[PDB]
Amino acid sequence: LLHADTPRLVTWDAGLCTSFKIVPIVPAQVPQDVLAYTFFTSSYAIQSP
Amino acid sequence: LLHADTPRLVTWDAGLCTSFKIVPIVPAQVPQDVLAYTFFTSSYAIQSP
Repeated sequence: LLHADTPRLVTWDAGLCTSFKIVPIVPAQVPQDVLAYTFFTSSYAIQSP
Repeated sequence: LLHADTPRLVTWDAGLCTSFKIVPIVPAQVPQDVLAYTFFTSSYAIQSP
């Protein structure tokens, strides 16, 4: 009655506003017997979305 | 004049009467990423012609 815990209302987030993430289940088929590895972006260390 | 070496006329061959042979230049593509190895005869130790 004299002093109730006061709720924490204001909170900040500097990161991304998302709750879903895309994850890999089965790895890529590289290297393979048909498409030469020099084709895939991943072979050049290119960072993908 | 008195005794000349006599030629060796009669000779026998019990093997195959052929002078040409088929040879491998570049090995087979087995195993591979498409045809499962269980397809090729060579995977069952079958002797081929």
